Formats: sequence, structure tokens, C-alpha cells
Amino acid sequence: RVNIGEVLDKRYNVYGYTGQGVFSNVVRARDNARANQEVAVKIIRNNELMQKTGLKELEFLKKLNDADPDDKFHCLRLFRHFYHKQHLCLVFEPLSMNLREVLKKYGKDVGLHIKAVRSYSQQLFLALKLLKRCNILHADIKPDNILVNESKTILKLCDFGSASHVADNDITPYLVSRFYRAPEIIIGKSYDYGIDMWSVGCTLYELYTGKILFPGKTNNHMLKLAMDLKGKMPNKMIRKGVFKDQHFDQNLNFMYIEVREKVTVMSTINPTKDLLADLIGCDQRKKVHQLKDLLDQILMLDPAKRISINQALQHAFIQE
Amino acid sequence: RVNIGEVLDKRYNVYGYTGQGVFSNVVRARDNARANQEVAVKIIRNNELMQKTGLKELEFLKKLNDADPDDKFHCLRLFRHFYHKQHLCLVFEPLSMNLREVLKKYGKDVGLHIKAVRSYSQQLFLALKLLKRCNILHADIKPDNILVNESKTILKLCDFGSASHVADNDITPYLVSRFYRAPEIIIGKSYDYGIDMWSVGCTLYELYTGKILFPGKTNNHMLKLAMDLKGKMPNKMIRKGVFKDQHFDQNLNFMYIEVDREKVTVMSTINPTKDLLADLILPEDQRKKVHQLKDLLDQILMLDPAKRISINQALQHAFIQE
Repeated sequence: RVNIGEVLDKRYNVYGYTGQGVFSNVVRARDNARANQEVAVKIIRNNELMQKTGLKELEFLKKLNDADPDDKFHCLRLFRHFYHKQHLCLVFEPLSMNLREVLKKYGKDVGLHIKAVRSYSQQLFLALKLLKRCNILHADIKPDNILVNESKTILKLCDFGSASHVADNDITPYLVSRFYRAPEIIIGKSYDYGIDMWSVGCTLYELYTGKILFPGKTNNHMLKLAMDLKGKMPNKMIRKGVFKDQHFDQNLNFMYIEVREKVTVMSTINPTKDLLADLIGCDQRKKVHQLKDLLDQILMLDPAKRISINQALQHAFIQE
Repeated sequence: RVNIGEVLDKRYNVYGYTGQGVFSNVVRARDNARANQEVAVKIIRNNELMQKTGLKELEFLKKLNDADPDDKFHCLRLFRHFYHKQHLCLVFEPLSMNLREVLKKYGKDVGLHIKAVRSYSQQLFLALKLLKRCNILHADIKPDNILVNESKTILKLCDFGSASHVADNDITPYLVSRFYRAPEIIIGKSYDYGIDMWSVGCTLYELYTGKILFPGKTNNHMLKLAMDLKGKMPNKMIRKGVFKDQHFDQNLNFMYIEVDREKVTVMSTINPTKDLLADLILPEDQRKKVHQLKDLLDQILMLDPAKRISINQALQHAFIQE
């Protein structure tokens, strides 16, 4: 809703857009008060509840920035905030583009160089470590919410409008964006940092292949695709889920919805999905193997068997 | 103190020895009351202090067996106990030999197959898991206290005569047999389940190479051997140590003691000379496993237990997951 050339807060001169995505306009400005240095300004919706979550996003970045004084854990750095025409405005460090758009600039299904993915994975885990340390769930990790500097060497985890503290975790199967939504959310089993880990694993595969790992059209389709990888969901797990019903029968069989309407029943699924295959189309192969193995250890259906952050950080794929 | 022939408790015919494990002789018997099924009877030593830890022993085994009904977690199964000529007697499921003896039947520095080692690794971590779930430290894990069945497919962690609760952590620099003793014990830092995981690491290496990992002649030598692997101990950690003064100077430099008359040499930095992969060494399937073992060992052998790999994480490690 803002115009180019507009000066905001008597210092920020808006010279362009990063875009409307998707709950707030983010603009590029130069800051008169600081030698015309570049900033991003996120302008939150004119909106009764959009601003509630904007004030949320403010607090989470404070704690996260307070907790990372030397900024070494790769979360977006918030500078300050103000109000303009009844909009809360957040001022961030300037960052060129998100990984969604770098991936598009790489072309249909191409992916990033394995060097890049390797470096990015380490930065994302450092980010997961900083989050857990603060007892925060980011709860929407994917390429679209990861930003990078102009040189594309440093990434930052951004958009904390979905974030929450670990404790208040509501029981909704629609937490996190679908493609990156972990099985313990869908099923209704209690969850924590592991969902952020699951999401990272989802986007690492996407960073390297250029493809969405689990393009499920619904929660049922998601669980299906997950179990096409790790076989069926563990039984003790299936049972702890407040929504297990919606997805399994008392014989703990998976009820898979189809096309008109169909509802097949499966007692076991049997892994169909070849990660290592997908991670290649046509010493370099060395690392791709490691990455596959890394993806295998973080995409475990039971959160409790999922690789820890420090072990991820310590994994062979990272250590080169 | 027993005679082959001697029947114990009106039911156990003692027919052979496994021996004087250490603090008590252990013999093989058949149980008349059960169609002569095989048992081991452990006879604790007269001493009033020794039978005091025998009660302790009985206690931890009952707890551990109690908390593991299906026996999924690889601790020695106690059947029952009686008394005999004033000795406490523990009756265990019968078990062939320890890993100390199987290692010797393999020959000098030969070690076991990597298949067996990874199988044993999982079983050992499973035992570590039960111990933590019962808030017990074992505190003497090493090949000698790990028994195995006839076919050597299965092992059991045994000899809970050094075990303790986690809460009453006596600051002694001599918990655990020296070669398997973690640096936090020696430095006098506060310690917990981490010391059993360290011990497991040492015996996995020793299980595969046939070699003792840290054959240190003194506590000070052990620290030296451990920093050869990992580098100098973290300052953050050296400070938390009640016995830091024995090993590190005011500047936190390691003081390495040697004989011939005792000389001391100070090292400010100590850079890793120990090459784990090259020790610890056939085909690419195996070789890949051995690299995995080497990666797993490196997480286990972190000088600071705070950084040391957890049990659940160890169980999920690639080396285990096959």
C-alpha cells in the first residue's frame, strides 16, 4: 500500500519492493539518518489480528537478537520499529532475495551446487540451535522464509509471524506450511523443536534438487508420502495422536484417500521413495551420498528418533 | 571357598568355576528343583564392607530387572538370592564368557568383525539406556564385565558391584577402572551417566582393534592420552575440576609428569597426534562401517561430557542403523 519515494519515519526513503508476501508489504529504503544505508521495512497489515502477530514477531526477534549479540546463529537481525499511518513497521537488515527465488533463478528442477547446500545446511542448524536455546518454534521454515545476502554466502532465517513458545503448542493439524509440515503435527501427537528440524530436512532436499519433497495435496496425502519413505508410522506413535482416528483404523492401518471417491486401507506401506535417486539426475557423488544419509536421519517419523541439532552440525555431510 | 559337588541352598549342585571375577567367586551349578537348568551362582565375600555392596548389587539388579520385564535392554538377569555360610549368594541366568576372554581367543590385535562390533554396540547402548532410565551409574563397564551367550549373539552388562545412584556423586579421582575412566572423573568435575558412555566408547575401540585405547599408567597419563586424541581440555572444563591443580598449572597449561625421578613438562597447547581411523584398521562395505565407527567414537570421546553424544542419538547413529 506504499509508494516509491515516500519517506517513512522521517528517515527511510522507499525506493523499491521486495514484494507483497503475503501478510505485509516489504520495501527497500535508504536511511537518511545513517548515510543512506539500505534497510528493509516490513509493513504489517492494516489489520486487527495481523498486528497482534506483528507485535509477536517483534518480541521474538528481540529475544533472538538479544540472545545472539555477535549474530552467529543466522536469524534475521531486527534494527528497530515505528508506526506509519496506523501500520506497525519493522526495520530489518537489508537482504537481497529469499531462497525460493534463488532456486527459480537456477531453473526447472536444477537445484543449488552441493557446496552451497552443504554450507546452507550448517547455517540452518546453527539457526535451529539458537531457536531451541530460546525455546522458540519458528514453525514455518521453507525456502520462502530464508533470506540471503547479495553475495549469496550468508543466509538468514526470517518471518517469525508464525513462531510460538514451545509450551503453548496448540493442537492444530495445520501448523507449518503443508509441504513442510511434520507428521507429529498432522497426527495430533505433541511436538516441539523437531518440527523445525523436519522442515529444514524438507528444504535441504529442495535446495539440492529444486523439487518439493512432499507435495501432498492434503494432510492424508502428506502422511502417505512420508510413509512412502520410512514405511508406515510407528505404532506407539500412531496411538499418541489426538487425530490418529482421522488417519488410521483401530487395526492401526493407514486409511489412504483417493480420487470418484476412494478410501483404500493399508496395513503396511513399504518404502517406495528413493531419496538417493532423486538427489541425482545425471568426490562430488561422495557428498550427495552423505546428504542422502543426512536426510535419512532427520526425516524420521517419530520425532524422538530424529537427529539432534548438535549431531546434525557434527554430521559427515557438514564436516566435509 | 567352595567345593565342586557341594550343593547350595538344597538345590544348586556346584560343578565348575567361572572363577574369582574379583570381589567374589562365581561358579556354575545345576538347579535340581528345575530339571537341572544351568545357573551361575555368585558368592559375595565374607567382609562386612563387601557384602554391603552385595546388598547394593542385589538392589540395582532387582530395580533394573524390575524395570525391564521383557529383557529388551541387555542387563544380567537375576533369578534369586539366598544365604550360605554367611555369604550372600546371587543366582543369575547362565552365561558363557566375558568379552575380555572372547577378545583373547581372537588373537593379538585382531579384534572382532565389524558386524559383531556394531551388533554389540547397539546392545551396549541399550543397556546404557536402561541404566539412565533407572538413574543408575554402572561405573565399571569394560570387556571384562560384559558377558555373552554360547553363540555370542547376545551380551549382557554385568557386575553391578561398583554401581551407584546419580545423586550421591562421591568426588574421587578413581571411580572406574583407569583405562575406561572419563576425564571428568580425573579432573574432579561433576559427572553423571556420561561416564558410562565414555567407558563404552573405550571398549568399542578395544572391541574392534583388540587394543586398549588409553593404556595410561596414572591418571595424569590418561589425561595426556585423551588430549592426544581430542586436543587440550576446554578451560571452561578445567576450571570446574576439583582436582585441576594436580594436572593443570595456574595458566591452565597441562603439566605432564614423567619418570627419570619425576620430571614435569608443561604444554600450553597440545595438538592431536592420535589418528583414530588409522588405528581401528578389507572391503568397501566394511571400510564404510569402520569410518562410521570412527565418527561415532569421536562423538563419544568428547572430553567434555556436556558435548558428548546422548544415548538415544548414539542408538540412531549411522554406524548402528547399519
